[PDB]
Amino acid sequence: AVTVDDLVEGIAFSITHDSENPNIVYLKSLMPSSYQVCWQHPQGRSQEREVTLQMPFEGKYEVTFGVQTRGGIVYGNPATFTIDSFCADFV
Repeated sequence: AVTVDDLVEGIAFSITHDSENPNIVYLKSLMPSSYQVCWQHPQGRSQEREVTLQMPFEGKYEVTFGVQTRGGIVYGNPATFTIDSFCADFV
C-alpha cells in the first residue's frame, strides 16, 4: 500500500504556476488514473485528479495530497506554494 513518504511533490503529484499568470496554480495527480485521490487546498477539498486554483492574494499556501487505500485515505505531508503579487481579476 502507498505510504505517507510516497506522497511527495514531483513524484505522486505536482503543483504548477501557470506560465502566463502565476496566480493560476495547477494541482495534478501523478498517480495512475484509476487511483482515487484527495486534495486539501486553500479553498477546501477536492477529489478531482486535476484542480485549478485562482489565487488573487499575495501569501503562503499549503496543499495536501491524499490517496484512497484499502485502509482509508493516506495523506502526504503538506506541500507549499507562494503567490508573489495581487491579482484583482481573481477577486
